[PDB]
Amino acid sequence: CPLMVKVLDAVRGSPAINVAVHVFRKAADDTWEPFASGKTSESGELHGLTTEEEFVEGIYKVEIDTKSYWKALGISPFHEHAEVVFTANDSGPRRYTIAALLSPCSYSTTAVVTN
Amino acid sequence: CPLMVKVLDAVRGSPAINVAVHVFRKAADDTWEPFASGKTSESGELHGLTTEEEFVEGIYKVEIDTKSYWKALGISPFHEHAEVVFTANDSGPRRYTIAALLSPCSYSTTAVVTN
Amino acid sequence: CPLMVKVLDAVRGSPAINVAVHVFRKAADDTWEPFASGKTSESGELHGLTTEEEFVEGIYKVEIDTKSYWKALGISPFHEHAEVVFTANDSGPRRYTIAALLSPCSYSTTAVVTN
Amino acid sequence: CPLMVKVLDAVRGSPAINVAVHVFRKAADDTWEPFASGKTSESGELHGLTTEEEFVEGIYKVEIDTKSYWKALGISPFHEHAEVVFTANDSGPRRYTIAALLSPCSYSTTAVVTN
Repeated sequence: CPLMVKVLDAVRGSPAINVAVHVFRKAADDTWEPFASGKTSESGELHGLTTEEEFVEGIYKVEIDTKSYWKALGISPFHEHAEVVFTANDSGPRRYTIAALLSPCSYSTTAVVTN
Repeated sequence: CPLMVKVLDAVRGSPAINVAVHVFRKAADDTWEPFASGKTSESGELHGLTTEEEFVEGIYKVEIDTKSYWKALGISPFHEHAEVVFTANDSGPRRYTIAALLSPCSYSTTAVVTN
Repeated sequence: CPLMVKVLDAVRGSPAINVAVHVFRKAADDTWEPFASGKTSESGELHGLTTEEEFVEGIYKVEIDTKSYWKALGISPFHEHAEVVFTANDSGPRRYTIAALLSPCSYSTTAVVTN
Repeated sequence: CPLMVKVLDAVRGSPAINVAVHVFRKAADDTWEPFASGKTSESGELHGLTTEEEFVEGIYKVEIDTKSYWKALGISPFHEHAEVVFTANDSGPRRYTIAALLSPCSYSTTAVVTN
């Protein structure tokens, strides 16, 4: 799979488990079209979102439902969700890992792109 | 001002200057309505986006145009922009500082909220 | 003041108040000599640590006592403290802002340096 | 191995490869005693630092030579190194992953502790 998502919890120092993730692809009319979704596993990872054939160049949005995650833990969060928007390119063969670190009032996201 | 945005550059270790910021509010019909916009100053801060009167309860989106910022420095970054989505003033009026820390392939954002 | 420290809390989305900060300078004999210390104020800032005259070239260490901060909130954190080590004024005098963002199992620190 | 280190590069959006890492254990006299060292691999990971038998409760310091890393890339960095200091506990069986995200003027570190 060319696309992977990894989510970490900065408060408990653990993978963020069972977090909902929705991926969208930008359509010709500039609206967001559902592309793939899933929930993070006990490793805080989400594999098998898509394949090489379907993952063509374009603009993608990864939406992480952080609000429901903090609500489950009884912690009041600031953000409705975390959004990561990027362009996928074919500048050679590549695997994309979208990593996110979550706190109730802060989040960080990083792209790890390897060949 | 109830809403302030502060942007830093993690590569140069300086404020991020002349960064475009657009703010939207979710309308009754569920679409994003333009709320305000501006550019960061020499100190990486954006003040005067709105007033107490105008800044009513609702869901807001702060979009920071990170791509244009990195491209003007010769760097092709990963993200199209950084988006911060939150509910504001749902327990009464508050002052919000949205801070963002930028790297070409990573960003973090934090909220500082005071009564 | 040439040296300023700013500390934020990622869990509460507020400045980190009453956090102890100790600053050390590397001496000729390679040991850490106490340089200054203080606690953050209501705004999470620590000013007046030193003056231009006293803040000469050298390697400095800023130690932020994060453990005591989290323990006073009922949280047992991961780190003993956050340490920031840097060479200062090796290309002439500068003004340094050391910012830190705290979570129980994570922290980030950034430097803002201006001429 | 109960202790692992993972290092990421926020500028290039890749693992930080061939980064030197030194681990120390706090001795009864409060000095830092060398414990283990190595260089990160092509995955930005460092495995096999120690074993269950030798990794007893105590205070450990992980030092990441970030300065040499940025120097190799021709980017001027702020910090001499990144330091992570923590207490290892036997609160049940556990594996520790110390993750770090690097920019020239900023770094973040997180502990991912799983069972």
